[PDB]
Amino acid sequence: NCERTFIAIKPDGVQRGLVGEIIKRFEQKGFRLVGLKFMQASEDLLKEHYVDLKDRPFFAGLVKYMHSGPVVAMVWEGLNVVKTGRVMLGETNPADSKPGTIRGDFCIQVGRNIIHGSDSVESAEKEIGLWFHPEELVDYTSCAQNWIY
Amino acid sequence: NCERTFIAIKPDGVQRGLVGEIIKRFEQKGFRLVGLKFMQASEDLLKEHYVDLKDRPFFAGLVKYMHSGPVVAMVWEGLNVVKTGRVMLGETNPADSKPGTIRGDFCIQVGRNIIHGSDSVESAEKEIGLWFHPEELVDYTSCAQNWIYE
Amino acid sequence: NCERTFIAIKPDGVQRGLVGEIIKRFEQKGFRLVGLKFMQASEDLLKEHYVDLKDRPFFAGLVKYMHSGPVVAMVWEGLNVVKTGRVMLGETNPADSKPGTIRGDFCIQVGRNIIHGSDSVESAEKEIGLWFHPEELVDYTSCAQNWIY
Amino acid sequence: NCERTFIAIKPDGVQRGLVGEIIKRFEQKGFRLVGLKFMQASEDLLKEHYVDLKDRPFFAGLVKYMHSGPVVAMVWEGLNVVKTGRVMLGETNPADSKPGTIRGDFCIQVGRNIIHGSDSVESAEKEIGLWFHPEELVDYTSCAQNWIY
Amino acid sequence: NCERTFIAIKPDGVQRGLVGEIIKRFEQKGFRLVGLKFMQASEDLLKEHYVDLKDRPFFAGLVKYMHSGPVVAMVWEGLNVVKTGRVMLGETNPADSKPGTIRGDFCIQVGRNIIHGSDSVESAEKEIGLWFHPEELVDYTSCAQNWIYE
Amino acid sequence: NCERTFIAIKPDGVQRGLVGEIIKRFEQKGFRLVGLKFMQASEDLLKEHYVDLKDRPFFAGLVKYMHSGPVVAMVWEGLNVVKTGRVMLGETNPADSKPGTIRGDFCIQVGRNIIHGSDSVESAEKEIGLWFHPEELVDYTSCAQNWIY
Ligand SMILES: *S(=O)(=O)Oc1ccc(-c2c(-c3cccc(OC)c3)ncn2CC#C)cc1
Ligand SMILES: *S(=O)(=O)Oc1ccc(-c2c(-c3cccc(OC)c3)ncn2CC#C)cc1
Ligand SMILES: *S(=O)(=O)Oc1ccc(-c2c(-c3cccc(OC)c3)ncn2CC#C)cc1
Ligand SMILES: *S(=O)(=O)Oc1ccc(-c2c(-c3cccc(OC)c3)ncn2CC#C)cc1
Ligand SMILES: *S(=O)(=O)Oc1ccc(-c2c(-c3cccc(OC)c3)ncn2CC#C)cc1
Ligand SMILES: *S(=O)(=O)Oc1ccc(-c2c(-c3cccc(OC)c3)ncn2CC#C)cc1
Repeated sequence: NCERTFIAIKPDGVQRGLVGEIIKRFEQKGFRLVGLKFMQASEDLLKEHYVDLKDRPFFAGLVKYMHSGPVVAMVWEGLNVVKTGRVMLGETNPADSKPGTIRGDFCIQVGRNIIHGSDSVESAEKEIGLWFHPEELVDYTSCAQNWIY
Repeated sequence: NCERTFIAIKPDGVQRGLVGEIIKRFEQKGFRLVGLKFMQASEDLLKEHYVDLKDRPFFAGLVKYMHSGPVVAMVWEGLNVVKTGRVMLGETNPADSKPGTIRGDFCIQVGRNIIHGSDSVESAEKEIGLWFHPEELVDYTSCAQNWIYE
Repeated sequence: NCERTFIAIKPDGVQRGLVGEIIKRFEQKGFRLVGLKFMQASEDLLKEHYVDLKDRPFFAGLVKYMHSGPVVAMVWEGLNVVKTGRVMLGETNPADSKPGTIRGDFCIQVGRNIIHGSDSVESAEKEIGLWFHPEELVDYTSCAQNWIY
Repeated sequence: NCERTFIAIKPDGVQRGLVGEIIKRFEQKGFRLVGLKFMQASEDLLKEHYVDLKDRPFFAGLVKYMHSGPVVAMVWEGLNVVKTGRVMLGETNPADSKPGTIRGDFCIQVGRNIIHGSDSVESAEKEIGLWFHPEELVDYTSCAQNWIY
Repeated sequence: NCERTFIAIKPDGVQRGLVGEIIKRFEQKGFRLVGLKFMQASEDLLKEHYVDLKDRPFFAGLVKYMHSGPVVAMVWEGLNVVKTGRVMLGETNPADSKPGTIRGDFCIQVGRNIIHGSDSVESAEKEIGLWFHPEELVDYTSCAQNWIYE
Repeated sequence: NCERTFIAIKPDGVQRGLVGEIIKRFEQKGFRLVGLKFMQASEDLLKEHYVDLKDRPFFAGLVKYMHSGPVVAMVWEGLNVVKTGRVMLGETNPADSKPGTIRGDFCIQVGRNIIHGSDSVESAEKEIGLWFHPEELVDYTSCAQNWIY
């Protein structure tokens, strides 16, 4: 219920003008915006973030693509926000993503797939700690909370 | 082909500002608005409406939640409007609801799931009769009818 | 602040599928929905409602047009809802209506201008009393009230 | 990656005002508009286009429906545009079509299902050649190409 | 009600993905789509089209910009479609264009102002004749005509 | 045309779910997102920011309202972004704001007017320096730059 997930709008997402469109979907869904910042990620940050993919054939090109422009880093709160957030994003490969999902509606190739979401609560807490100082995560009550829960 | 279903935007749906957004989806889909009204439902109306759920652990809290604010009661007409309407709403639990559906796009918890739709033609006719007098259901021809149905 | 206006989506507005679109604009603006109903208006109701236009050349045709299909009658509440509501509708003649307004965005000819709004607080209270029984007007507090006022 | 599909907005789609709405979905997805034209299709064109359905009970009525008003014929380019285009359209019967898809969002009956897409690369090249002269298909580079691929 | 205007989405408009968005505004307004085509315009066509601006300092660069990519050429029909179309586009300089208008919502600099509309009925008929063969302009009745015009 | 302006989404704007909607308008207009962050502003920051309004009757209540929840602070770049940004916001009092503008579309009372924009280039550079460290302002080229200018 106070669960948190880390959502990152990739450089292609920013370049193609989907920041507002993506944020809008999390807002209208009911989730609470906890953190938000706009930054060019360093390669050391990206390598730690994508560490499970370290020895994959695409990993070099992934780190380059993600360093190439700025990203919108975000933190969203709510019941099953990690799982439901992943569903809203759609499948990691946009080829598999359904219409209605962010990737399904807005992108084509896996190498340029506009958005990242945390795969689990464990990954979420690691990625949140990695991308944000705790001082940057804002605590407040949504005025619509009693109508969402 | 002029089958009818009952749709009710719950109090959280009204409070969160989704009335127009929800109605828009039925309009752009092609279905015809037959009835529409804004009312605070009494507990006797809600208890009859949700009578199949009478002896469920949540039933007391459901009736309270639904009494707490006003609802937009509606009646929509068209081919398989009951079944297709249910699909557009998405799964009753928003956790299962797909993006693209009303619940999937706009709500999180099952207890605050913004909208009701009739589960069958049998339930639809019972719920329509329950929520509307027959005088309130307007009959007219959509100007786009020949481009929606053959 | 507890001021009310009467808004009515004309038959062409209902026929062309603008009910949700119109309602959405009042919702997102911040105004509170007080009353809403869907009815075929009788000629005696329409003649009383448009009584100031009784002896105009179009009046007969206006009353027929408004009787021809159903209308969505509404009541909205908020600070200067009558004046601001009129602004959102745009000029009565759509030829004069600005893009951004309901008539400006959605209709062309004055004879088929999709929506009515009350011109003043006086007209509003007369039109509300005329179209609604007092039992049909619902009283409640918006959860966003402290962020609107 | 330079694959093309043929997309036709049927007469009901044009009549109901979905041309912009449909085109918008292909644009925001990332696909490149290659060809676009507005024409009343002849019965010989329609009979050749729907030749695989020649001896079906609905075929006469299909050809009539498609001749009844104008259509927006289109050609779109991109990676798996034929397959993904089909997915975006949704199932041919709107009864089966999912919310989020064009047919799922915008139509009800199979006989009036607003849009056609090519079922395969083979059908696409036949349908493109059938509906367009090669001079009408415009070649250019999307400014967002490096962020789509 | 049978008046026609020539609307054209410039190359920047096509490149930035506003074709559907622009067309949508004319559709939802009530105007009838009469002609539509996607073409790279030749310099002789553009020079004839912008002939009143022939001896302006920007004219060379205008013709180049308009030749650089494809355009969506269109023809729309309805009551005061030329005047109202111009209003919907907004002021030619986007700096002056109001929010709600196409240029006001979607572009910044006058040199890249995404759309053209005919300034008058006279210009409209010249521009329509210039950009379209008469066989390409489709005639039909909108199913919503009786709800748009009396 | 490398002007920057400071735009801030007030607490009511965040609470009512307009962050994506507001950002979308700047994106689709053509302006480049330079900085973005989500923070609860301190009273010393707000008092310095609204220093020209220091001795106004509402100033105490303004500072309280702006401290009450978090804000989305932003920096946008482009030709006349300060002036055009102000136009897109609409008049400071929503009563005067036109439909089509952010305040005109989304809010009612001056005390809860959802968004701030810089009034001039001078104020913009002061407000940017005040709300952002220079390290937080990201520099990059829009892929659509040659089609915007
Ligand atoms: S995002 O969080 O989805 O980031 C991301 C991770 C992994 C992939 C990927 C790729 C791939 C292919 C071509 C080029 C790439 O980067 C330039 C990446 N292939 C498979 N996966 C999914 C996995 C695991 C893309 C994006
Ligand atoms: S709506 O028409 O879906 O109304 C509604 C009916 C049933 C449920 C429900 C619940 C549930 C859980 C927690 C709290 C509740 O109300 C306060 C209700 N659990 C399962 N269902 C679906 C069934 C059967 C919610 C809403
Ligand atoms: S609604 O409130 O817009 O109702 C309404 C009132 C008055 C007019 C109108 C007409 C006119 C012209 C042609 C046909 C008509 O009805 C069939 C009406 N001419 C001027 N006005 C504006 C005024 C006062 C239309 C609609
Ligand atoms: S479009 O490409 O969707 O065109 C189209 C092709 C086939 C069908 C169709 C029909 C059907 C039913 C009733 C009336 C019709 O036309 C007037 C067509 N039944 C099945 N299919 C799909 C197949 C195979 C509809 C539209
Ligand atoms: S379109 O119809 O908007 O075509 C068009 C005509 C005139 C202008 C224009 C310019 C200008 C400035 C810099 C560069 C240009 O083209 C590359 C054009 N300056 C004033 N106007 C408006 C007039 C008259 C732009 C576009
Ligand atoms: S923002 O930049 O829009 O901040 C802002 C500044 C000033 C006003 C304002 C007020 C006013 C009235 C009642 C309550 C207030 O704050 C709680 C503020 N009265 C006039 N202005 C216009 C100016 C400047 C509102 C918002």
